[PDB]
Amino acid sequence: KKHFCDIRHLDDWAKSQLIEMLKQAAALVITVMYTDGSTQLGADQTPVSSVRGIVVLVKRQACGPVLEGFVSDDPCIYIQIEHSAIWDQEQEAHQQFARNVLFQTMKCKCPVICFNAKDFVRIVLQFFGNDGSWKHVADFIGLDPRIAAWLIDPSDATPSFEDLVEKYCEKSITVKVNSTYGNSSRNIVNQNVRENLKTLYRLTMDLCSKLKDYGLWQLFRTLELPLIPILAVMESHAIQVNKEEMEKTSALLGARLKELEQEAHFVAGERFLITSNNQLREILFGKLKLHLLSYPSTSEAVLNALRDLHPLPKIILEYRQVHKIKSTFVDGLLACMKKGSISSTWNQTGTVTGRLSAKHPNIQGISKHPIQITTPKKILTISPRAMFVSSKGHTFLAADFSQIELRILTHLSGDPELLKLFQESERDDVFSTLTSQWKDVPVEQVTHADREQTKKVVYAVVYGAGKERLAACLGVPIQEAAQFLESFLQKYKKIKDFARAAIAQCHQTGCVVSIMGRRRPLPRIHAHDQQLRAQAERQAVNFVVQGSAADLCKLAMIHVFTAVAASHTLTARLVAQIHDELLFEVEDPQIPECAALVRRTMESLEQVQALELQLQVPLKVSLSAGRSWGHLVPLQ
DNA sequence: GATCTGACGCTACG
DNA sequence: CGTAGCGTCA
Ligand code: NA
Repeated sequence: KKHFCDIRHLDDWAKSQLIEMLKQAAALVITVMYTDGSTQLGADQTPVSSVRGIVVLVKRQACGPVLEGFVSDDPCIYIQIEHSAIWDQEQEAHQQFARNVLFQTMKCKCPVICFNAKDFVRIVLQFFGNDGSWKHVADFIGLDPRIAAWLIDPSDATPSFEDLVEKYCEKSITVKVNSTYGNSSRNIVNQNVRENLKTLYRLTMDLCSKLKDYGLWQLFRTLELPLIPILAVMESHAIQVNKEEMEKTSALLGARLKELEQEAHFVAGERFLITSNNQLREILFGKLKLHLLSYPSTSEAVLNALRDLHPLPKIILEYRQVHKIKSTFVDGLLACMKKGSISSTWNQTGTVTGRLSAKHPNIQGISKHPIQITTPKKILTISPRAMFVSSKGHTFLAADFSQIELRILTHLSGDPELLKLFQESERDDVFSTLTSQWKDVPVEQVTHADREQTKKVVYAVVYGAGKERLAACLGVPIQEAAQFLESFLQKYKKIKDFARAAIAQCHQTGCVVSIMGRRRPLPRIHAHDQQLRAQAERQAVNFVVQGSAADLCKLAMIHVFTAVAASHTLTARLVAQIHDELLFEVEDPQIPECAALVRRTMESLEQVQALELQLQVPLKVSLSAGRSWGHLVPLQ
């Protein structure tokens, strides 16, 4: 009533007073209101409606009486986002004051609490439009209770606001988040918005307290929170793709698919669903009985084992590959398109490993290596990453963390031989020197295939699981791969020692911790079932490495983003992050100056205090550049 | 009839 | 190990 005001209808003196209130505010509590009107506080993942406006609660306390006279205390202000039916000058004015207020929200010195902060920051960033760049939201820090709850319990599915209230909030606080226009009135909706914003503040404070109790607070403030505006920028941008070339490629792969289907039907001597694993299993073992020769599944390991026994496995392999490419990396990528470009949706709450996840399309899972197709009705090379092209004039600048998992494992284990390997620098093709040291065969004899074996051999180690894939990915029988693994294991003892320490810690504390303090509770480490316990054990050792590497990647992301954020020259925009790799879109003449800053910043992550972290191994960064994500020539 | 849906296989990425 | 996404089938 007097607690809720549309800022468009304020008198100008009241507008100025409002700006000053925002500057002097103790805290700001924010939520997005949709056209329902519902909020982020209600229960939907998708609100199935457009953003209408933004509601901000301005808290004068977290000293003395205050009478503004144009509002009560503490007031809720409403900022219209959604465009009117007709654009005119008054809309321009409204937009001007709105932009001023929202920016005041972005740069204010008080705590800002928002349930989903990335959404808010994205909305605001798009609302600025031409009046603002991505660097305006760069310094924003929202307090996101969902990210807090995630840091505490990363396993649990992403809870609603109400769930978080019933869980971390004490006590007997009941909220009504489900009001909309038409199930209720405007006054009910608004009243509930105000009350629930207060509750949201309370909850956020409690969750901060908990984060301090579990020792997650420094991680929260410094890693997760500053990452929020960075995801919003990436979602606001778009990467241009080629619709035509993709349609052609789609048609071609369709043709080849038809060919392989006909072949498969021919050599199995029956007509069966080519995309059915059940039928293929029945065929492979049911009839041909290839397993008795020299039921098991249809996985690539099995099929690579049988490749010499019969034609069908090789056919199924090629078909599976081509079908994957066409279907996910061409046809599915066209469905994500808007206006000739695509933009992935990022999720910070996605994993238990602390890694980011991406959607629509999944840009982290796009095949790195191009494939070859025996063109049906010349050879044909197909690179899905070549479909991603930079704007003009602009060019992609990639920064990779070289052997990051291996270096993390070296740090954690402290193995003398690996540490000796990395601290002679660069002398890279580190996997070659590793092959030589491991296999005791001197350096030159080491070939590219041995480098590959070494890398596969490593990754299989760091990640695990293991004998089976290693074999499938390496192109060698399972037993040979397992032998390689065991050799590698007794060559470096401190790795087994490290895993053993990690499992012991997991049994002791009931949960395992990464480098920067990210925690992975694993209650099944205390389980009586042996496969569950052994699973938990397998999960801990993985979480240490994967979690640590995720921490480092996020940290690099933040530091580079911040470095470019304050530069009066560089316009370089962070486009994507695929795990170990950062993908930037940089204006051409800025390439040399930008690559320098990126390299220098990421390599400076070896020692960053606080965080406490210091590394026993230096971080080598590999820079690349090119007009297409598919073709990137090495740089420097 | 005709679609649809939850549960599982497979394997790209790291 | 653990993400997304595309595919069956009862
Ligand atoms: Na008006």
